[PDB]
Amino acid sequence: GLVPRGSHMAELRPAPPAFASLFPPGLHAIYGECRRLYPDQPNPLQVTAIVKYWLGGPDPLDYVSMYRNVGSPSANIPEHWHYISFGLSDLYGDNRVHEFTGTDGPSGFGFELTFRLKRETGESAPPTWPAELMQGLARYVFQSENTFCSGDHVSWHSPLDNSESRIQHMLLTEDPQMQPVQTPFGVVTFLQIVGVCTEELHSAQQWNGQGILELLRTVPIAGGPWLITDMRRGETIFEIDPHLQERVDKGIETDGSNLSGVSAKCAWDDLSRTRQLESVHLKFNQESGALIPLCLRGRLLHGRHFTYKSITGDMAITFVSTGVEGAFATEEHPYAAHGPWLQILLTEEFVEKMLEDLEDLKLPKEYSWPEKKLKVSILPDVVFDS
Repeated sequence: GLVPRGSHMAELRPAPPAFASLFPPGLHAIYGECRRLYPDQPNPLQVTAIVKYWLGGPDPLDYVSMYRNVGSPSANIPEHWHYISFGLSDLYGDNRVHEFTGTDGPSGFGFELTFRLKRETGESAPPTWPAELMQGLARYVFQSENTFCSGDHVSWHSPLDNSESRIQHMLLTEDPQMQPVQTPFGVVTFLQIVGVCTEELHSAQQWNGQGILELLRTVPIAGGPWLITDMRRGETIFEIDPHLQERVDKGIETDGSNLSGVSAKCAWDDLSRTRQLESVHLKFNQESGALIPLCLRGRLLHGRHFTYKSITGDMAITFVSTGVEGAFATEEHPYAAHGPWLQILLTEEFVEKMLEDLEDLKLPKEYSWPEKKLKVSILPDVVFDS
């Protein structure tokens, strides 16, 4: 036989910081993860709060580091500014702002904020406005002590850079590069801010945040696997691609809807200390009517409830399934009202039947199921405004 020749490989594929004793261990651990990603930028531009939060200052974030990330146009990831906060987790461990809780569990709130902003031509330095955006979000978190996690939305209702931009709200996702770190003061994760349009915010609310985040990943301009925010983006993902709405629709059906209620134009009528009603008539305008499929397919079909509240007045309709506790409507008396608040119980089988008729979304458009003694009508706006 032949003597072994050895393998020939055809394709070869691609220290503490100075004065380490000066760094508090929580800060040290975040900085270490930053160092791993940016060995070439050991001294990034930073915004720092001179008047400290624990001495009466307004800004909870002690530091925001601002890095340049070359990205990978080879993978459709554009060049961008990468922002990382210091102060939401326990940096110092000495009870000045967070309670010291040991190595187990979250350090402070358990995360820092990050952000990725698409670089414009002629930008030789990271804009500083995102630091103040981050301060505002952190203020929100410090006031309520409500913790954010991956998939949450933030209704912000203002252009993020105070321009005229359409990016007006935020979702939160895991940073695509930054790994969680264990510190003497607890575990720290990295939550990335993703800018969105109102319509995209509305969709996360109707379906779930993880679902919209995953759609944003498939649209580079929105966009991209690393979820970079472009403040100049003029179109929604649904304007760029009409086929995405269908994924949202299917998602709501499969996962369920995170929307439990809406304020809208609507009314209910009786057709004959809660009262039980033999017959009932439900009235919606076009917009509130368009949510009925979401109500039925994304809520009742998942054992949940959904409330329509009247924009003007005390009137309300809550749909309930056989799964909920504490309802005053039951299978035997499925229409019941406490004052102007109607509850309506529908079984799985009957909502399936209603859905056969209920598409979409010439008024008045009236639906009827005489055996159930139920009518639903879509009416012109004038009915509800007067």
